[PDB]
Amino acid sequence: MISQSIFKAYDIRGVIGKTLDADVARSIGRAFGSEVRAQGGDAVVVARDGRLSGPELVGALADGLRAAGVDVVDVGMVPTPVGYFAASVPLALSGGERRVDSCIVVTGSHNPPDYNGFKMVLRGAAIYGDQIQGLYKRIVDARFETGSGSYEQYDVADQYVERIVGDIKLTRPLKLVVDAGNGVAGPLATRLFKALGCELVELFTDIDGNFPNHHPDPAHPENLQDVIAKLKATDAEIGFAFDGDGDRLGVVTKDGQIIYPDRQLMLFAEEVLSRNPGAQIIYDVKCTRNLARWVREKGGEPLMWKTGHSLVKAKLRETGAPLAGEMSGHVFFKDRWYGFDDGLYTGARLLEILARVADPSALLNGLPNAVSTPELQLNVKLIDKLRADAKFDGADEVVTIDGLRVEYPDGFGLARSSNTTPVVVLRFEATSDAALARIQDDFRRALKAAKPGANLPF
Ligand SMILES: [Zn+2]
Repeated sequence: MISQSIFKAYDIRGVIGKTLDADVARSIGRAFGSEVRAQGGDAVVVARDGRLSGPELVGALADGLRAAGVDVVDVGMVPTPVGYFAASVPLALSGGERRVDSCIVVTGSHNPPDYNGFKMVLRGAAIYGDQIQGLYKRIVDARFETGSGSYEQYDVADQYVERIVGDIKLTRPLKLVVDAGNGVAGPLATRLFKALGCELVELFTDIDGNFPNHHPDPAHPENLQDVIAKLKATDAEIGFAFDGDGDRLGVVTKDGQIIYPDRQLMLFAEEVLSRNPGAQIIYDVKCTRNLARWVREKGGEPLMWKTGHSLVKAKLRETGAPLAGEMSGHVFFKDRWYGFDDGLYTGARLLEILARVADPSALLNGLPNAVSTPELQLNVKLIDKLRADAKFDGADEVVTIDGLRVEYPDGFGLARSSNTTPVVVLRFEATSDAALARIQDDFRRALKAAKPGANLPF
């Protein structure tokens, strides 16, 4: 029997042999195919990353979709944004062109080898919260549509590469270190950047779902140590590291500096706004205080939003903005693109900009910067105690779109609830070391008042 615990806020995730197996994939396919037909759709693209359980689960998923009466277009093993891309453009199928606007990618993303999961787009929307709980409920209830959908395999890689290459022409070749952590990003990302004219020093770009080198998880700096060492030991100029399904890009300079995605977004916003005067640029409440001012000085309108990739995507579709990015490293180009997050496309857009200068590392390092703390763990209940009763000494505003973002003249504090983990997340940024300390001291005393007696992590 299916476990409700695999149905998360933004996707479905489980562990092979424990909460996830072929039967589970099939019921999820049947539930999702049923929702597609109830919205009048008749087809779904499916794709997988390079995990060992991938081929079995994507086959079971396809069986379930077809049992609901939905046709399946299988684009095989490709990065996640390539499945999004297949759900965005006309497909030159053997029975004629066809447009298919829902997809499911079977992928465990940055997680250990035995994890896997499903990322779901239903008629262009990245479904979350109640719509995902509604798939679990159809399964419990056996409330399904019935039919006999067709199945076809389709390789969408050539259309994808040609679509990017035909719009991006680098000023000069740039020599890159590309680290895929043995994840699905490696083959097509290397193909793409070679197609743009770059020479590559490859790290772990062959598929190996045992992840025998380092997990493809650029969110941990320990997984970037190979790219940093390779940049010291070769004449490559810039390092790119992908997470396991390619919807996130990590960027390292020649001198070993990680460029966090809020700084990356400044560089993209500048170039995008130069062609879109006045446009909104969306980012989440974890991003640097520096973005608001940067975006204004560059002639745009900053729009600070909630954290969560699917929430940022919904907001992009609501506003028609040309660009969004989140601290976690998903970057969404609607300008000249399709508006889904894509690590390989972001890489290409970054090379377009970096190739205009002789020293890309100086360009990246010179982006605005500040001092910060790492993330701290302490949900929901205490966040409300804080909102109603906290005397934050000297703050300019307490922002409440997502937790409490407290803004000071010289930095900011954020306390919020996660959307998987059952505890409160904190982060701090300031314009000097002493200002970082005073801000924490301020949060410290507020949390001592709100939940008096608890052991804090700072
Ligand atoms: Zn990912």
